[PDB]
Amino acid sequence: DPMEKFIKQFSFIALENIFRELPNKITHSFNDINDIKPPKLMYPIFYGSYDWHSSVHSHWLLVKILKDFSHFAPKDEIIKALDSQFSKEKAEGELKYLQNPAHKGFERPYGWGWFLKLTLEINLLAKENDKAEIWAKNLEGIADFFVKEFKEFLPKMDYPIRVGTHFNSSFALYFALEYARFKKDQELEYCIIQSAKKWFLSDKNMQALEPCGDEFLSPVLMEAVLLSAVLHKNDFVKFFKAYLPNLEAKEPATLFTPVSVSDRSDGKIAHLDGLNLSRAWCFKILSNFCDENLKILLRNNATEHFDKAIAHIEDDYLGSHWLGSFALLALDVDIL
Amino acid sequence: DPMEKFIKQFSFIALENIFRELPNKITHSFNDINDIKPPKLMYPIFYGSYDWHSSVHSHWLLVKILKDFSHFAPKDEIIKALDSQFSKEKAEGELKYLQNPAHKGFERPYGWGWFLKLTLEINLLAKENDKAEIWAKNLEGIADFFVKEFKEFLPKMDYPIRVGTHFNSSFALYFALEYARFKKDQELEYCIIQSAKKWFLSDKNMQALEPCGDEFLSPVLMEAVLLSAVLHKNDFVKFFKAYLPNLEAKEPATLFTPVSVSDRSDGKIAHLDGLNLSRAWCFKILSNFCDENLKILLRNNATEHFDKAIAHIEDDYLGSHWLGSFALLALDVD
Repeated sequence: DPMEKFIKQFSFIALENIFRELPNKITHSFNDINDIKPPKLMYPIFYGSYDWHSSVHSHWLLVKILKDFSHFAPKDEIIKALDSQFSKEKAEGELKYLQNPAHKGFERPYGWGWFLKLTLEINLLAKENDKAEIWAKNLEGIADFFVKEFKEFLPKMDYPIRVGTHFNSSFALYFALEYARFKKDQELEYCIIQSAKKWFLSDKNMQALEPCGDEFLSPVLMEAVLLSAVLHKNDFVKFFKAYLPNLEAKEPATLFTPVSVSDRSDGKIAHLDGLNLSRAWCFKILSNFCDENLKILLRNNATEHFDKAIAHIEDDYLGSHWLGSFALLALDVDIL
Repeated sequence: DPMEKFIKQFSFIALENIFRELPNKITHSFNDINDIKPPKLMYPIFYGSYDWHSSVHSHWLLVKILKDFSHFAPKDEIIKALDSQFSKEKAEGELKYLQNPAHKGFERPYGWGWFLKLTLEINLLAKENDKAEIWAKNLEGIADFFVKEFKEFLPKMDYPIRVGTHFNSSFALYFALEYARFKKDQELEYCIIQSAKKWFLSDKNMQALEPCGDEFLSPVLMEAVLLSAVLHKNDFVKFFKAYLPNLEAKEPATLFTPVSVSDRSDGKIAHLDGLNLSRAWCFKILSNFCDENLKILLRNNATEHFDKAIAHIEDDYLGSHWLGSFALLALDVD
């Protein structure tokens, strides 16, 4: 019921996003001078919502709403919109961009993880709805591509990427692990788990020099959330106690202080609204592995962070083209 | 003579870079569907060298070589190349892109700092050579733009950016500080110093979770180098002792282990060659503020890092379009 206002708002934002062409930002590599075209031509599906990765998870937001909150949503409009987007022809256009060797490394790893999350959501919806089964088949090729790219790249990673931006390794791998397990892709699952262990198992008593001025993710929290899915419960509970040993004393203080957002009209600083949302998302996930006191403390901390940001997700397009997805992630965490 | 092979190599690479159109990578925002053009049209000067910021510091590399290593370099060819590049018409084209409100935030802050480093270098060369004074005049408007952008943005930064990629705050501000001081821009100098103090002065006993897979800069070392120019010597020496208090025991071990580069054909992993080069650069600078033992230790460590990377700067364009600048930076530290 509190979700009703949210679902309506998230529906409006995401439906506007996926078709809104301008303004836009491309991060595009090429070895042919003719390979410089409008996003609508380069990305037949994901040309809107300011950039490719934001468009992908704007689509995820609509699929998640359709699966679990359809009674609060303009379901028929959403279905019409996703039908015209997820055609075979448009999906082949995206895959043709992805498979071009001149575009190697495109959207790694944020777009990769988010697309696997979108594919996961469509496949879960397809158990419940016949229209989603066509979408899942039409987007299968792109998801297989990213699965292959993860398998090729992860063995090359001697080091992780820790920064709380879209390059964050833990965020992408968290979604990729959920997808791997749903598909029963044992090789992808093992690759993620071993990579996570290699990078992170010796981490303890984290300093947490965060936030940095352009982050929408917490390095220490996103890492912990990935390890909460990689490790077994009791090992993670043990690891987490050594990871951030003074949480019950609200230390480090930065994790219990919602971040300041000095200028929402600057694209980089506007990420800090997302950080307050994603902190709440991560704090809620981690709360399920804590003792009674720390569990309530982290959930109260999450609410404080969520409340600092939720009212600003529609202040301008630099925020509205993506914040709704993280607001839903934070709201959707099953608390136990 | 030890510099001769290096300078020739850096000259060949940079001269190739500034004119080489393809391959290329644009990070481009727009609010008009027609504002999507080839780099040669969007960036009349800095269209080559894979991307805008790498082209800028490839130009710096050529100006630095012309100023201080001209007897080892193809001096006349470099002068001819920079003459056709640094025209008023082409410079106005770059500024027109920069001033377009649809391009707000472009190249912040890596391109900003490198362009000020390039302008500084040209202004120093202009004291020795008359053609460089025309270049300095032609690029002055762009330099004033980035100075103004720094002054507008720095007060909005409640937090720094620490990551060892081109978003690193300390790297850009280090060069911007050198420019501010040469130009005697007291306001820009004050802005940089106040921000650095605000973000970093309470940092101590750093954990140094480095490297990360795509970094060409060390977060802990680049911050320290910035503070070495922001703080007074004796304050910095005290600050540095608390910042990384176990350096004389070679701790944290990561800083005394040159990083591994698993795949030089991947654009992100290839940054790790630059990390070994930039670590050497930072270690050499910081060694001037240490006691005898730590000073020698950091210089030996610097040499080891440099030697691990120097042979790979021409392995492929993913490296050669930028690595030469960091190799010269490391070689150039007095």
